[PDB]
Amino acid sequence: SMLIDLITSYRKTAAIYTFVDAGLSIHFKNGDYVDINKLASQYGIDYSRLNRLCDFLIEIGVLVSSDHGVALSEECSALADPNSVEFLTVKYEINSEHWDSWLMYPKSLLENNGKSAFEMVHGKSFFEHLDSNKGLKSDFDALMSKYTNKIIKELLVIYDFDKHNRILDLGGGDGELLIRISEQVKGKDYTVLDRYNEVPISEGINFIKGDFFKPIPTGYDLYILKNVLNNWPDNDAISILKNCREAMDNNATLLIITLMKKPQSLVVKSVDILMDMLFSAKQRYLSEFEDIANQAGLVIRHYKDLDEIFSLIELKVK
Amino acid sequence: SMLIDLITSYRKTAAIYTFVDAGLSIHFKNGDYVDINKLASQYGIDYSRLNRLCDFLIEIGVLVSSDHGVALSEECSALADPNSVEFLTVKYEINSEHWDSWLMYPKSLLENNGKSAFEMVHGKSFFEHLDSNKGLKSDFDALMSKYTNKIIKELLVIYDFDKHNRILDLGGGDGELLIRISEQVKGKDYTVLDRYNEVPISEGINFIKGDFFKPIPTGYDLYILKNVLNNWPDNDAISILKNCREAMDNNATLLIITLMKKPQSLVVKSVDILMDMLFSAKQRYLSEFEDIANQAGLVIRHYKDLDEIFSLIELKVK
Ligand SMILES: Nc1ncnc2c1ncn2[C@@H]1O[C@H](CSCC[C@H](N)C(=O)O)[C@@H](O)[C@H]1O
Ligand SMILES: Nc1ncnc2c1ncn2[C@@H]1O[C@H](CSCC[C@H](N)C(=O)O)[C@@H](O)[C@H]1O
Repeated sequence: SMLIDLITSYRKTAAIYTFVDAGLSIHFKNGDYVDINKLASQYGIDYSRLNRLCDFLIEIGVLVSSDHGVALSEECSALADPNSVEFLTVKYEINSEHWDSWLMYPKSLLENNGKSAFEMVHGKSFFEHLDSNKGLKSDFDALMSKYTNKIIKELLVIYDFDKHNRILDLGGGDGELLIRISEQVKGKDYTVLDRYNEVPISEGINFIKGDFFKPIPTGYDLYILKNVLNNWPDNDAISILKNCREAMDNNATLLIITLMKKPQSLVVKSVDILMDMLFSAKQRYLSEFEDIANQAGLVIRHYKDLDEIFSLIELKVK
Repeated sequence: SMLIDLITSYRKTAAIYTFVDAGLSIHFKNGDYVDINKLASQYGIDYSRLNRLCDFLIEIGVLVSSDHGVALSEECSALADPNSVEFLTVKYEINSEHWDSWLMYPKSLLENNGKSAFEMVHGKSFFEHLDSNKGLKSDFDALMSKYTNKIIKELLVIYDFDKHNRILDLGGGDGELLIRISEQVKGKDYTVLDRYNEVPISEGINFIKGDFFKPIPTGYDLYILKNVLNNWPDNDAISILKNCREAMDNNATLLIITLMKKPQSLVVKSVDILMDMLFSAKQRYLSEFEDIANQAGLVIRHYKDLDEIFSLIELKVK
């Protein structure tokens, strides 16, 4: 009874989604028990329908039942606060943008053309779409901020940023990485390069409106590519790394912060197929990072894991 | 952890769907191993794109890896044969029809109107849409054939069908229920009533083009409603039962075979949400079946669970 459960497990995602999307989850903070009848009235939902949804959520262990009402389980508490990796994943991923594409994914395999499953559906690139769909961009940036904040602590321990002067984050969106590093390391020129509609404003953090497919600005002694190359096939990844080498002098260092694919890595493997669907891209093994680095004329000096799924790679021009 | 795994678990569904939809799963019969680079070459898929998909399928436990290729695990062997409950569930459920409806479900809750989440997406009713998409109706009927075959053995043991001469199955798709009884109980007039484009063909089985919302044909001593009523709200459900009672005489019997609304079953709980999403309908307690049957002018004589999920109801006229 494993296979049928794997196939129908999507309904649990969908049930969690409707509970978040209808704005009900916000009422379940501090494991507080809430009355289904009063919740139905607040949002003008048929109690009968809302009680049946809650019964399904009880069976999948999301909600717990009492004579006081229903509350979120200890394991599913994070549905309460909007700024959790769980809540923001529901907002970012559970929508037509991904689910229309997942349905088109089997066609993108059979029709081997330059179009990703997403491109076939939307008729644009994923990042071209985010320019239009503003709500999804803010959700994307919010989810990416959480994955940045898991890393800052071990990143600041493992790598020495204090030795550098000028730092450039290639594709750093809202400069969360650099904002968080600037918090624990002062006396540094922090700059973020990314394709912006409106350039983000800060103090101490510089924001360039550029493109890493065009020659990258010189002067920087530290370049960073955090969760970028996994959005680009080998030929496009090489293009980005070639421009990095050209922009780098002898002493300059390139930091790759990525989800490292390992023979045992479910979390990284599920995201691998997601990157294929969206960008026709992938997560890469250590050997695959060297392959694209060697073709760009860069050499791997250091590689170390930051946590269970994230890793760091130091590349220098040699 | 629980919550995030539940949210992202839909990617496992999508992975299995893609593996089936593209038509690869057929090459894994009798749990026999297979080369990826070979598979990729046959259908014209980029080795990388498919090998990465198969890498993820190994992690979730659907495939097993080895030096000489990949195979379907013992637990996921059912993906191989086309007529399996798991395969037919993938073909039927994992498509735009359900997935777009799931994404609309939280809108249908807030918009407290008669229109189901399906109607809000498709504009038509579920069965109105199936009369246009012939391929989905074939997949739907094929899946309902499997859920019939689970019940036959115990249904024949629990109900004596040899005491009946003329038998009408109201909404019996391809008459699997009557085909499977016609094998075990012989010399009977087996007629199946349902909305059809092309009338199904089977030895010793008649097939009427009919609507149970219109007057039902008299002169049958057994009428059957298997997995019909739970597709209809109370008012539509009572109309069907009213037509049944009016069609029945004093000696006639009505069988209802249905998923009873059980308090503890996760399988039954998820299907209830599915009935709301597709039909604006619900599963009913034994007391709620009495209510609608009472209003229709029918009495309950026999109720019995055929297994953990399905149950039978004998109704008579008075
Ligand atoms: N051609 C291009 N030039 C520059 N940045 C680009 C780009 N195409 C995509 N990007 C940016 O690449 C980023 C990928 S997501 C990574 C964001 C950030 N480094 C983090 O890890 O949190 C996005 O911010 C996107 O805007
Ligand atoms: N108005 C209507 N009149 C008659 N049959 C209808 C109908 N609307 C739907 N149906 C039929 O009702 C069935 C519900 S699904 C159940 C099929 C079958 N009893 C089984 O268990 O295998 C479908 O076959 C559908 O075609």
